[PDB]
Amino acid sequence: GSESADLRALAKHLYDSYIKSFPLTKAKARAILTGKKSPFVIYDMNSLMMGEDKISKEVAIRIFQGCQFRSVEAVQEITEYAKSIPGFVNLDLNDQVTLLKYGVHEIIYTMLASLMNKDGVLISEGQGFMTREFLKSLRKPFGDFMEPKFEFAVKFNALELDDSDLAIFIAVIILSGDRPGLLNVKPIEDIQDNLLQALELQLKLNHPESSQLFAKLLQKMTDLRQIVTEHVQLLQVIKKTETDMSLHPLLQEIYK
Amino acid sequence: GPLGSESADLRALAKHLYDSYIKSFPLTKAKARAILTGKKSPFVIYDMNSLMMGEDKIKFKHKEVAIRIFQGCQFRSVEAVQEITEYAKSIPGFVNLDLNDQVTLLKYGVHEIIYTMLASLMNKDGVLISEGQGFMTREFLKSLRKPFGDFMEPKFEFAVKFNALELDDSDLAIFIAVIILSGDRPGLLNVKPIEDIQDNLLQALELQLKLNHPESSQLFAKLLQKMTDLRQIVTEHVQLLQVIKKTETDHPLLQEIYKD
Repeated sequence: GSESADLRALAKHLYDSYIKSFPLTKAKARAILTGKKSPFVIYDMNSLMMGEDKISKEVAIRIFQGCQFRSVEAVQEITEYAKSIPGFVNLDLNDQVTLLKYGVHEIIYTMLASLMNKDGVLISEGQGFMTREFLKSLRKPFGDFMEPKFEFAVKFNALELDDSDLAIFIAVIILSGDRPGLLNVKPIEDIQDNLLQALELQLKLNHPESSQLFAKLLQKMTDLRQIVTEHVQLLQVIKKTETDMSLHPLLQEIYK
Repeated sequence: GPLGSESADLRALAKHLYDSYIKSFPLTKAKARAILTGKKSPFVIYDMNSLMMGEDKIKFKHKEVAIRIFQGCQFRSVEAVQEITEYAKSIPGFVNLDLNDQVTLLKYGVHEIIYTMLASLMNKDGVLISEGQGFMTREFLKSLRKPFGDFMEPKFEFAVKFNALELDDSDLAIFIAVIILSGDRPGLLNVKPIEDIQDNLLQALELQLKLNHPESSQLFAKLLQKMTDLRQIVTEHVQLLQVIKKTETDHPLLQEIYKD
């Protein structure tokens, strides 16, 4: 459905569903970040130790393990959101699985930028703030999991998107007909075409002075694919440089 | 100011880019497509024997056959860099950038542009070579021993999907300019002027596609998305170049012309 009212209705539906699925929105994160109960700041080992008390015995490994756990909850929220995208649950079930498998990390890093500024990232449901410099200080390769993600977040956040923009952007990401192993490509591309039309209209109305925002956002798609390629590389380094690390079933499947 | 003038300047920019592209790139997509229909006729290289006969037919100006094909490809890519460099100068704003950023944009843009434009010369079954005088089959390229056999295949896979967008030379002129003006290349000194120029090229491309391909819903978005997949082609290309560098050491001035 392609008329203006249809696209506006889709935009509103997705925002509604996004607020329903994701407890910590960009609105709530930015209110936390700007101070409007201040989050506990983790900037070094001593503050990490206190933070673990105030908010796997090795440090870089412990941080990564809490990251895994949070990515599991994020995968759960994103799946609930995907089911709300019109047409998604009507697709071939194996294609639903593939779209989530290949889409969740791109969405995780998009939404992680909502929680980040140049100095650090909100953690634990907004109760903590881990500094960029602390994460930079971590031993190879763990030190390397977060830094270009901060590079990405700063430029992404300069686009000034709000939650209502992000709701549709994330849907566009999920409905990507180029995922490996998709059986029925066209039904997915049709849905994405309609989501793209809706995103275009949304940015034009919500950011009328932002020239080529639509194109600029689609370009971040590139940044996201690369980020996820880096993440997978870094998982492979971990396989080589660590001992037994338990992995959540969900993450095992997605990484396969 | 006056109504319609924004559209007019964006059309004038598109036209300027097209005429420049015509100047810089002798074998256009229109010309190559005509050749690919097969009615004059290019020499067809479909195996090792016809390759040997095609070196008699087409005199190439660049031993183990996979390595020879690879060397010819290096020669042709260097030629392509000079054509692209010349095209880049006619993109408004480009020559007024920091000289060092000009060099950076070109270093990190050319491969993306080479493989984009190579799709103009490709169908699902092979690729035009030597200024349209030869056609080498995808099957023959696929047959070359590892790692050479998989040099071209991902490029064919990309090209078939890219070609299904049915862009013409007027579209490609603007898309290539957008690629060159990428503000995210490593070591750029002044990002903002590059993005400002790319903004106006993106506006021109969007308008060009809306007018030239009205029945192609969201083609602008779909093209930007490909833009995304060229990057992967290139990264994997660069990965392969590193394999050859280290495992295919089998002279100095040559090495210097091809520093890459």
